[PDB]
Amino acid sequence: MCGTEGPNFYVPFSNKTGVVRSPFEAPQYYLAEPWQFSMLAAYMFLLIMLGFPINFLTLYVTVQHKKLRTPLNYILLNLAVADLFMVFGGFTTTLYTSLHGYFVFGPTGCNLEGFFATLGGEIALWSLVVLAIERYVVVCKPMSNFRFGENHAIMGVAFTWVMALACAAPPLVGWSRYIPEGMQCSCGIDYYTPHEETNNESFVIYMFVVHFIIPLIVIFFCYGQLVFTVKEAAAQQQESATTQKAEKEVTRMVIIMVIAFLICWLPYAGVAFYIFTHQGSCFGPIFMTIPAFFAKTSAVYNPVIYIMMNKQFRNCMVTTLCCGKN
Ligand SMILES: *[C@@H]1O[C@H](CO)[C@@H](O[C@@H]2O[C@H](CO)[C@@H](O[C@@H]3O[C@H](CO[C@H]4O[C@H](CO)[C@@H](O)[C@H](O)[C@@H]4O)[C@@H](O)[C@H](O[C@H]4O[C@H](CO)[C@@H](O)[C@H](O)[C@@H]4O)[C@@H]3O)[C@H](O)[C@H]2NC(C)=O)[C@H](O)[C@H]1NC(C)=O
Ligand SMILES: CC(C)[C@H](C(=O)N1CCC2(CC1)Oc1ccccc1O2)c1ccccc1
Ligand SMILES: CCCCCCCCO[C@@H]1O[C@H](CO)[C@@H](O)[C@H](O)[C@H]1O
Ligand SMILES: CCCCCCCCO[C@@H]1O[C@H](CO)[C@@H](O)[C@H](O)[C@H]1O
Ligand SMILES: CCCCCCCCO[C@@H]1O[C@H](CO)[C@@H](O)[C@H](O)[C@H]1O
Ligand SMILES: CCCCCCCCO[C@@H]1O[C@H](CO)[C@@H](O)[C@H](O)[C@H]1O
Ligand SMILES: *C(=O)CCCCCCCCCCCCCCC
Repeated sequence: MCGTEGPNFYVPFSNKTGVVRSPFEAPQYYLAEPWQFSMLAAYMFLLIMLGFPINFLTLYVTVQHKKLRTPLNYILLNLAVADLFMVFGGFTTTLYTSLHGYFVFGPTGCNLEGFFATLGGEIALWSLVVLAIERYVVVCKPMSNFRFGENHAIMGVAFTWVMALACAAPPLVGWSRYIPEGMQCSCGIDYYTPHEETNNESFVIYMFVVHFIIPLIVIFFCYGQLVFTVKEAAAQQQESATTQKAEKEVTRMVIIMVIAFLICWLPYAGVAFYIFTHQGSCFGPIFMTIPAFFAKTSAVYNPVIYIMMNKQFRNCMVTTLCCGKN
């Protein structure tokens, strides 16, 4: 008997003591000490203080510099919006609920936070995928007579919205469900409960295949062929020191991006491999949600990697932060 079941929630704590309470009604201080909820609050505060400026500044600097408004950069703006969904839909709400020690907005707010937090994270996920596909098309030139235009970049953005809705919306209609997860202060997809009435098992498989395996294969294929194409072309121009420098930094950046993607991706795979095997034992509120606890940080380091390290964005932000000088 691992936890306590109830309508619209699963508390990862046995009720044999009788101390369990609804995560919508009363604080869950048997799951964790109050200071650990405070540390959860401090972590959300860290993510808000670092996440909102970086992502809002990305939207703001784009308004001040014409050179940034390239179609290849539209997907990076879509990434910055998605992170803001995570920052205001998820991190802000969770900071507030954390300090109460339970999800005070009830099951209705659970679907709101769940949707928008899941939507924001999903849009970011597919934006990284779409950027990889866009860069692969532009460099490797797989189509004979193709030019990447404004119309094409818009489809890529809309495509993320469709994919993110494909994951964040079914839990509201009847396929899986949103419940308080971990310490019960935030809400998300329910892969902790084999809820037959919403076919949780089929949604977890669909999530694992479409939104967890496909994004990885695409990112690895696109960036692989790109580094292959770039290293192939540079080999024909070894007389050019700059071409070799460009090839080196492109390879280094692709590695950083792919490593970063794996840092958010592998925890969910290690924890799941601890569900395919080692399935019997109960999982504390921390363990099932260790991957989530660190995947939230993507709202900070993804704009650092994909935007802050972009050569044009960087100088423009310095100019904007410095009131036009330097
Ligand atoms: C996890 O485990 C705990 C412990 O079992 C559960 O908490 C119990 O929840 C039940 C509700 O299902 C509570 O029972 C109800 O208590 C009400 C309040 O009683 C208090 O006040 C009276 C004086 O009025 C005291 O004598 C008593 O000791 C209590 O302190 C009662 O009003 C309810 O009675 C009504 O319903 C019953 C049917 O259950 C009828 O027979 C009555 O006539 C009346 O209509 C009822 O007795 C119980 O008090 C809770 N216990 C504790 C320790 O909190 C969790 O709900 C459980 N599940 C989770 C968390 O999901
Ligand atoms: C963006 C999130 C909404 C998105 C997610 O929250 N998840 C992935 C699928 C999910 C549930 C959680 O389903 C799985 C099945 C087996 C192993 C791991 C699994 O993760 C996600 C997080 C990190 C990386 C990619 C996507
Ligand atoms: C931006 C930060 C706002 C924090 C608002 C937190 C308000 C917490 O409010 C407290 O919640 C407790 C339950 O945990 C109650 O028992 C207390 O009576 C109540 O004061
Ligand atoms: C590199 C990938 C970028 C996207 C990472 C998004 C991480 C989102 O993390 C997810 O948040 C959801 C809502 O809080 C929860 O339901 C999930 O448990 C959690 O894994
Ligand atoms: C998902 C795709 C990631 C592509 C990462 C490719 C990393 C290649 O890395 C390169 O491999 C060469 C092999 O000859 C070495 O000689 C180079 O020193 C090294 O930079
Ligand atoms: C050392 C840090 C370990 C942290 C493991 C996860 C602890 C609890 O898990 C967290 O609970 C929160 C409250 O519901 C959720 O909002 C977070 O998504 C979840 O990661
Ligand atoms: C020019 O490029 C920049 C103009 C001068 C800015 C100097 C001030 C930067 C302060 C950033 C660090 C603030 C830390 C606050 C911590 C809460």
